[PDB]
Amino acid sequence: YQPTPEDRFTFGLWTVGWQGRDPFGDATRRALDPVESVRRLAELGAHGVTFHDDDLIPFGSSDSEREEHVKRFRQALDDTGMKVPMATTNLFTHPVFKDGGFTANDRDVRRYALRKTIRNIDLAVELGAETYVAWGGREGAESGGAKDVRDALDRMKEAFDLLGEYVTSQGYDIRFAIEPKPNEPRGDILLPTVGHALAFIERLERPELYGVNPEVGHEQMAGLNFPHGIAQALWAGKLFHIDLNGQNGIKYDQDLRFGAGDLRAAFWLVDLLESAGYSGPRHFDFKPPRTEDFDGVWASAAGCMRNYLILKERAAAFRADPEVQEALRASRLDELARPTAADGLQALLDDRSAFEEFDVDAAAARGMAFERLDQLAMDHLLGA
Amino acid sequence: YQPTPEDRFTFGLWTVGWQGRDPFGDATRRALDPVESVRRLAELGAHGVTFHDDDLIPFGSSDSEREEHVKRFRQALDDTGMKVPMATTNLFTHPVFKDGGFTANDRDVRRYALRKTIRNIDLAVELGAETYVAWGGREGAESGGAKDVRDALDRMKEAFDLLGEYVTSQGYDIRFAIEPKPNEPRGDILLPTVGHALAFIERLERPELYGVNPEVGHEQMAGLNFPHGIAQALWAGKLFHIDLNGQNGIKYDQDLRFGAGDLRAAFWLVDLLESAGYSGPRHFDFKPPRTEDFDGVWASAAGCMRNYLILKERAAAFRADPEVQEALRASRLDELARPTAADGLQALLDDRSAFEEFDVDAAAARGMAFERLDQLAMDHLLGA
Amino acid sequence: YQPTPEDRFTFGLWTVGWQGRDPFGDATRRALDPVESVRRLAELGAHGVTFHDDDLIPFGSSDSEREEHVKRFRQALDDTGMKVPMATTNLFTHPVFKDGGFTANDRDVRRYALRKTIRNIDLAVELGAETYVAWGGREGAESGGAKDVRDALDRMKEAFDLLGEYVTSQGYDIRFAIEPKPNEPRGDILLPTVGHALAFIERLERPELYGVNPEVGHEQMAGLNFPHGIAQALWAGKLFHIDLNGQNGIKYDQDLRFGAGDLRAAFWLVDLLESAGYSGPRHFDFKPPRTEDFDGVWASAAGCMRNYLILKERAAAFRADPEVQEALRASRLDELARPTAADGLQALLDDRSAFEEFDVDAAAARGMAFERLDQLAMDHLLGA
Amino acid sequence: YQPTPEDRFTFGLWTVGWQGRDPFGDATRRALDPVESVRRLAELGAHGVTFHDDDLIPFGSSDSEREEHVKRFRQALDDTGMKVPMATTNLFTHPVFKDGGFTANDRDVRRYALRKTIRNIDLAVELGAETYVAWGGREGAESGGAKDVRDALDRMKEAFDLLGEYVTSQGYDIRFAIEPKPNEPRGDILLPTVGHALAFIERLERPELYGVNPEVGHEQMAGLNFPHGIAQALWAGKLFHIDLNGQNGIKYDQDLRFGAGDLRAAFWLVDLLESAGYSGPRHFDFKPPRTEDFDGVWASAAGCMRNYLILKERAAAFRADPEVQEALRASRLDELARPTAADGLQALLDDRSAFEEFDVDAAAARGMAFERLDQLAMDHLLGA
Ligand SMILES: OC[C@H]1O[C@H](O)[C@H](O)[C@@H](O)[C@@H]1O
Ligand SMILES: OC[C@H]1O[C@H](O)[C@H](O)[C@@H](O)[C@@H]1O
Ligand SMILES: OC[C@H]1O[C@H](O)[C@H](O)[C@@H](O)[C@@H]1O
Ligand SMILES: OC[C@H]1O[C@H](O)[C@H](O)[C@@H](O)[C@@H]1O
Ligand SMILES: [Mn+2]
Ligand SMILES: [Mn+2]
Ligand SMILES: [Mn+2]
Ligand SMILES: [Mn+2]
Ligand SMILES: [Mn+2]
Ligand SMILES: [Mn+2]
Ligand SMILES: [Mn+2]
Ligand SMILES: [Mn+2]
Repeated sequence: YQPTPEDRFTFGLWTVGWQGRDPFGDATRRALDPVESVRRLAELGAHGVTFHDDDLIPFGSSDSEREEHVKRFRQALDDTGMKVPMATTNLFTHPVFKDGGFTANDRDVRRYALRKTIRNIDLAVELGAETYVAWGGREGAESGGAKDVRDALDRMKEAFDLLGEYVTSQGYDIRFAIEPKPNEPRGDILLPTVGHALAFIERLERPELYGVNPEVGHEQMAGLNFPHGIAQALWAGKLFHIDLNGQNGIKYDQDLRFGAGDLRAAFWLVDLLESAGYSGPRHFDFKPPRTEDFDGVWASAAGCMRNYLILKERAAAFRADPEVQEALRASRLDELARPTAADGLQALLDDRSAFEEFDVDAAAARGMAFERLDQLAMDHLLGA
Repeated sequence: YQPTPEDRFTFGLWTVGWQGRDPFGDATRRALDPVESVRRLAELGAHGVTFHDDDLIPFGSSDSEREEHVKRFRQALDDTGMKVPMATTNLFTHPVFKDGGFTANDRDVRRYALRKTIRNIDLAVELGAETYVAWGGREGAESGGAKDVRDALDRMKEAFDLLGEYVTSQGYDIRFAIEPKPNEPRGDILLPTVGHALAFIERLERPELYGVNPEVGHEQMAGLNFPHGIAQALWAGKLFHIDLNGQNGIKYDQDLRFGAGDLRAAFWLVDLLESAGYSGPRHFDFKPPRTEDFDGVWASAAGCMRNYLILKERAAAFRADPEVQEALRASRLDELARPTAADGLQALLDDRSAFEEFDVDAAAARGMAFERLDQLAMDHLLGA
Repeated sequence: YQPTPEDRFTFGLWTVGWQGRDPFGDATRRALDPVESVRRLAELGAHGVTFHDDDLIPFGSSDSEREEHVKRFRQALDDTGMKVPMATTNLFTHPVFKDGGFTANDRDVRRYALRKTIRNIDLAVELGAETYVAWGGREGAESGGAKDVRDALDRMKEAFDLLGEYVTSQGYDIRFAIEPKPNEPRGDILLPTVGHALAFIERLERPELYGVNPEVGHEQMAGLNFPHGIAQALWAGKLFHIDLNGQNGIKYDQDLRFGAGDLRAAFWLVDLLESAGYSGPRHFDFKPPRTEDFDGVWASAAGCMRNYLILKERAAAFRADPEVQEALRASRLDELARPTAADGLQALLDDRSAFEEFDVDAAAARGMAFERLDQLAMDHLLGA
Repeated sequence: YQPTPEDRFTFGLWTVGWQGRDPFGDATRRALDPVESVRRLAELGAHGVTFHDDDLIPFGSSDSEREEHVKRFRQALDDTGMKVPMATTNLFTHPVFKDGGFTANDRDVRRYALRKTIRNIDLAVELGAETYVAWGGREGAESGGAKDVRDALDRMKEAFDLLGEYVTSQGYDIRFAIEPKPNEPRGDILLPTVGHALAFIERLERPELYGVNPEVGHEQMAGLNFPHGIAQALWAGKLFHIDLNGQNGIKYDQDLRFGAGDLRAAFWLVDLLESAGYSGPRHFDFKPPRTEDFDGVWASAAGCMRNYLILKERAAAFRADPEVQEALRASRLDELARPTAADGLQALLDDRSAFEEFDVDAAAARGMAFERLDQLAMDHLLGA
């Protein structure tokens, strides 16, 4: 279960670089130089790294400092063969973003947010990024009067449409991925789930430029089934990026290493990514717990990739097992994939086997055999 | 706070008619004749009633029995002036639907589900219904192997497209509203939130024929903010129907009377419906608790309408209060409603006030004044 | 992973016998004769069965019918070697219990509840039961005025004290186990968690007669950590019975087979039961999903036991692995088990190494190595 | 609704003094001098203030700095008439506490935690505090192997027993209150609810010295009913302190002002505190949202007290309304308060009206009238 760069495992600089400050706690680790993170990740078998603007270039840097920070990072990438497939903007840390970036009630802050994003898009393209993530973690409210959501969505659409006009004006090939989260740090966040983000994208001027960046833990903070939401994103053709981690239920955003939290959900996720031929980076957005020293940071990062590769092996074994394939037929997964009425509406209306002569009791008596199928899945997951 | 039929309050026959059977309990009330429910609701000031097929006509009825049941119900409507603005199909009670209707793995069950729906659409139109709700409460899974979600969504789209071809072929004016719910009775339900249902509708062949029917409690079973989701539905032009009730958090579907559960959320909901000029029925999907006798059933139904009218008065008083209007300006709700960059992209890029000369510290220091605004809202809600 | 009766696996008659009625659904299976359930469970390797009064003897039975039902069940036990280690009273199904049994507002219902319990205690003792479970599923409220909780707890204490006086008066060896659940079917249930039940027991007249019967899914319906609560019960000496099943988070009570739901929590649970030498029955309180026919019922029951035995093997391998034992020392689990201040208070107060000369920075810099330990645990669970 | 110091409203220095740093955000406000907070709170009508050690004296202060900080705070108290009814130790911010204080796996950290607590107990007594709160926010785990919970509870008991021996040795009148929280910042926190803390206290060497300090939001982060838990604490005689705030469901700890979040729960809470004659401080543990400037901080604090006084008035009006008193009798709240069997066990066993001649159908048919009672409660809350 040794990763190599051809598994396309990627990590945010902010993941391994998290210093361990939490709502109730000071930092437990020193800050990492991005160069060290690139080196250590490469050595673990990662393929690439991702960044917010402010992770690579300290906020408020001079042009000379900006150039120096980028030069050093570029050297580390050259030294290791690491890629930068994705970048993003920090529109949440600085106090000016306390009511949002794109949907801030103050118009001047909205304009600033757009300008800060556009500056970093240019940098992302320079570094070879194919995807630009937007996480509107400050977009939302704690109270009902504070944010008229229809006006906020107008602002959000205006922002995304301006960024799509910008990338089109420059001829860039980069696409956007909107990352949903239901709450935290705002009491409620706008576009709180994969569904809401998909729906919003369809109202943009150039929808083809936008997809989603779903995170395991974020959909689980609403008690939703993450594999199901990923299936709907894939169905829509919108899975442009993914954040892999773990989460134990409905609580604060834990960002556990991938495989921790809901292990069975992790199994079904990998099964779906691999069966669907998802071709994007397997990106980890996780925090090594603050209990850990640096050795533990790298152990946690390595465990992300290990767990993905173990799950990949088990899921593949499940699907290739002739006994599973029989069980799938016994549970009529083959019939689920057939059209209901390829014969057309009038044929269905005239088909007496569909209503007047349908034996509902006989059809109701047929067991679905899902428990046997699921115990096969359990036995494969556990290697039993 | 006395309702009259011109408040457009409506109730499902299954609401007041719930006999009180729960996962762990037998019925505590006798079944109601739909005629009695129409009469009693009319007397309380309701405007109309809604029905599943199987609430009005017992499942398996002969054609003569069907005609008799409809004749009696039509007489009650004529006697009272009650309307039937919405109908729906029961695709969840009968054991044949144990794995779904439209997304059942068995193809024969999918076809049957469509035929049962189309029969009831014809009846709904006969009774004057403008909206047809679909609640896919059996569409989903308890286990990961049982349901390939992409194939299930293909089936779901096929079903909805066939029903849209049917209503178009008949020249009916009726529209569809998809009702999301995240879980219960299935471990996870497909299209689990307002967002997912909105996104799915955009992939239908005739999207204009479909909207959502969001329920207060259902979005709250995912810990989501119901007013926010209603705002996104209104933003999309998709709020075709609404189910009003109460819910205490993330748990089984309680279906409390409206106003119970999250009272502040109820306030913000009414504020939004009324400010947006929502013109559909104020439909209650609630269960009088099984502790209640029939007197308590009608008291609970009356309380639904009372609470809506009290909230309406308080919300209107909030928005009309000059002190609130001042507070709204102090919190920059007026600026949220202004375009970010009506000057256009190039003008924003060239505007040094948006970046190079933006005083981020000064903008960060400006308080949003949201707590004062929210205490005004509290004082108006409580009549303090 | 083949169970035998010496693993002490037990099942409620209501588990495998669940007909599949849910809030929104009719039965999908026929009722089982208890004799058939005893036979089929025995054949799967179960050790025993448990019952509510009303599962073994239909409610309202004559004395002759009662005797016949018990005679047939006794013959099945004799035929198979099955035991009956636990029984319980149904104080939730009948409409008379709509506001509770022991804490019903109506005094006559409280008295009836006690008399129905005492009748079944006598039967439980006749059948050899060592434990009598009380699940107060109707004790609680949907609304704040309906139940004065302090008066309800007085009533609950009075009930339990009367049942303890009864068993003492008869010389029975049976003990009570109170089963917590946080909600469902009541909006909130009294004694909603293991903690609340433990605390309540300490106020009973004969606390030694009462423990807890924690259920995996019930503590997970409050988002709590089930292994932690079981550890507190074991710490208190109060783990008199356990209900094993699965649950996917904060939602309605799913009662999945054991191993489903939170698999990692299941692993840590088995590790704790086995390490602590828990000697009670491994009782499953699960519902075979209503999608299943009878074949699937028995497959689901078999999977309960299989998953326990796989987890037992993996947990034992974890604890016996010298690499894990090293990792445990590296994370200072050995120091957690040492007394903080066996030297006593004055010695601690005078110990300058504990404060004045404690190097807090050096102690803060030491990583806990928990991620490496947890990846060892993951690798053992998965057999990697 | 103007508070005066005789309503006994108190605030933590850390509440109004919160600078607005969150998991994803820098501070939005400058630090407050405790003297300014005392002054501003006094002016709003507060009665007192509470503190962690490290809020009053910066961590690592010299003895001269410690004396100066305490002298200035004492002058502010003298200038205003403010009291200090409660104090607490910060055992969570400093990195040395990353795995806990009292239950840290490192024994040296446990000893340090005790010494830091005992130093502050002496200071609390000097300042007149009657209650000392312990919040074990770092006691717990993110992973199953990291913390053997039975050994951690042994350590926790040892710590609390040593602190009780200390206060007894000094002749202090101060008592302890343990504050539960279910998670955050640890993945799961030990003693996660009011129930678990009550149960644990009964195993201490001097239980009479310990009670609970329940927080509105903390029990709501487990989806529990806060009024119910407060009723159990009052029933046990253990409500030694309370933290008042708001929370919107199962999510991160919001610490909204009191009255925000679950408003109906706030109403039932005040009703219970006032009806039970709770005599402790009405302490607010809230965070003015980081959107706010200092003006908004004081507005938020004022709103805490206003909302309590509005709820107090409405609850009192409810209980004094003859129509409510009639409704309470109609719902048999008077019978709930009567003993079930003051006649004794043998009399109940011989009472044929309790079983053999009990008309269960007649008792089941009697409605509880809870909806009418609850609509009265709603109408009183809203002043309708
Ligand atoms: O910018 C996108 C990233 O930003 C932040 O670090 C969020 O916490 C993380 O979930 C997100 O993936
Ligand atoms: O058909 C739509 C209706 O069906 C059922 O009764 C559902 O429980 C309810 O939420 C839904 O509104
Ligand atoms: O009587 C105790 C048993 O009763 C019921 O069937 C409950 O649903 C179950 O959780 C409980 O274990
Ligand atoms: O010390 C007790 C106090 O400490 C912290 O500030 C906690 O966050 C708060 O809930 C608690 O009341
Ligand atoms: Mn996250
Ligand atoms: Mn992320
Ligand atoms: Mn509902
Ligand atoms: Mn509904
Ligand atoms: Mn259960
Ligand atoms: Mn159980
Ligand atoms: Mn809190
Ligand atoms: Mn607190």
